Amino acid sequence: TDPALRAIIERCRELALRAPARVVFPDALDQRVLKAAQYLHQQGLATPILVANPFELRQFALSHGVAMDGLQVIDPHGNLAMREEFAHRWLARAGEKTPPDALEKLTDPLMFAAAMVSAGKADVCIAGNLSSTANVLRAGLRIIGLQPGCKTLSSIFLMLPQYSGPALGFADCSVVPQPTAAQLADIALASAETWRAITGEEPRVAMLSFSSNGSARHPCVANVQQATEIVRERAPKLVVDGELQFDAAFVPEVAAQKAPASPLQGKANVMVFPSLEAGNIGYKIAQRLGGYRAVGPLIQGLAAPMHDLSRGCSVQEIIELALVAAVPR
Amino acid sequence: TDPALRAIIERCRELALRAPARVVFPDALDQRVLKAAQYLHQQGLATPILVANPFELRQFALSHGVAMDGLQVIDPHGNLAMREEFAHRWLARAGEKTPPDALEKLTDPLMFAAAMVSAGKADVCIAGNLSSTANVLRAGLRIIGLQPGCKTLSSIFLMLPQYSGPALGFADCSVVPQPTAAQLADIALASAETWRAITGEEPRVAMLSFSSNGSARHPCVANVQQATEIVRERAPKLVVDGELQFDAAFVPEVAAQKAPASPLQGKANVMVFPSLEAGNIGYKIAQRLGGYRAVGPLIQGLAAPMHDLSRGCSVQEIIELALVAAVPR
Repeated sequence: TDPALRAIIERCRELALRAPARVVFPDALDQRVLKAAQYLHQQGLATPILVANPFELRQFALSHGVAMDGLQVIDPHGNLAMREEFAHRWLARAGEKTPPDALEKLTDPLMFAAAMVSAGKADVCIAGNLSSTANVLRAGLRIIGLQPGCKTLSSIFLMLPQYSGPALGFADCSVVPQPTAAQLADIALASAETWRAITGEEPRVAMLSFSSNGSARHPCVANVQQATEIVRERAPKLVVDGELQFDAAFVPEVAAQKAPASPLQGKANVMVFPSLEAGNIGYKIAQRLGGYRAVGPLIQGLAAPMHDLSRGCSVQEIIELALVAAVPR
Repeated sequence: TDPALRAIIERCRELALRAPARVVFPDALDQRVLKAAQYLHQQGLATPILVANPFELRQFALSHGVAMDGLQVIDPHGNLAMREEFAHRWLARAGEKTPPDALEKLTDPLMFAAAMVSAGKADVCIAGNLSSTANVLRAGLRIIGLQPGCKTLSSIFLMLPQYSGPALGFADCSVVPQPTAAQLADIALASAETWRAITGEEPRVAMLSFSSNGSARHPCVANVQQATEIVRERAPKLVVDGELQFDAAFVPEVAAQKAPASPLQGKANVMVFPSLEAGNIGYKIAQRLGGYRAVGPLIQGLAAPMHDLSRGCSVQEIIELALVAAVPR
């Protein structure tokens, strides 16, 4: 029933009915990635690209029993012509901040994959199944860079109900520990953008706190109020409301009591948590007590898509992250 | 199946099979309270005591159509003999900090009710259906005082599954905005005490964060680590583990990966949130997405029970708060 869930599911269906997104995987020496890749290919859901030495990977894959059939492999220590083009695009963008030995730094698979995405030789980078989160985010920031107007890298989970309910987007549950009011607005605004791009629905953003309207008064509350004002000036046609408790944001009967003038009317589909504690704990409560599947998260704030998996991810998590990452078109 | 839920439900059943707890209601001029009171009486689940002028209350109740039959009413502007005894008990406890006109301050229904509980003329005070939370907590602190060894007033929700699942205790989701490590330990230790008293089960306490083991490093994380060390020194036979993410605390397969030496083994029944943001948002996610009923919350840290309802509470919320508040025996 929720048009946002309907739209997500059907948009992933339809990946097979249009030209495939090229999804680059730099942590390729991982049987989960090989399996995810082979599935994507077999189902015509995407064009996977594995970043590795093809001799090393072939030996790897043969020893783990995974079918390599039809999968593009690209060696980041070869492809000098390409790495020269990436070095040049990096210089042009980053300027004085461009390392020398850029050419060598680009032989790192994460960097090479980031540079492909940045240059449009791939559409999406998915990494982090082997590489540390710090490394994956560092590569993305260095090679892809921030989105213009966004000074903050954040993440958003797509919360998809198993049992029954709405799809929601839960942000920042992974990256920024204690957002400033300006960061919180960066997160809000990026989340809206991500939500629209994936779902086709118009974001209805709630800035969460322990207060609704000014029901409480504390520096915590003010940071969220400040963020809300910033969001409204930056994006004056966004549907948003701020400091709201979860129930005021999500339950129309409660919004009626606690926040009657609220333009969300208790129908927020995007929740912006005030801190990593609240977000990280909260989406996990949503998944474990609520039966929600938490897809991703999707990294946001970058000029092009590069996402970070958990080192402990499953094959299925990789697949579903690739699918939602590929939908924005 | 969960022995803690089984025990809660059956202990509320059995309230009718033993001598009733005297539950005092100082916000008596409220038809919800009159209804809750009359139900408790009719079901022999408790002995309600209404604090009000009996002429005023009789007129009130007659005009709202609520049956007053068999309900004790006590006038806080009368009962000088009693108020003198309360004044004297207050002087003995508080000493130099005892107001003059104590005798007059005790004619305030909240104060009179707090003084009855403190003196054992009642077992439990339930207030806040009309009075502000600040007023209810202020009365309790002034007349009842803190529990010895506890320097912090906090609250705990009993999270009871509708659909299926374990009962859990979620603390501080209402009172303390940003607990210090020492406050967080006060909250932990009081929560355990509350949990044992209500359920009969032995508390298994998780100190929640966005990190599990030292998976992250941030002042936020350290505050929870510090709290955990304090809890362990203060209560060396408590089952507790600290900084854990929600999933590491609650999901044995996850605890195995993220925190293998954890003595919770992913079977925490008491979660101590690191902040009001996280707790307030979190229990609301648990109720709204998870189908949990959030009973209370129960105020803790006081020398005797005085609890605070929402001004917007339902009759049923009052009843169920009275019932769980009455179980500890």
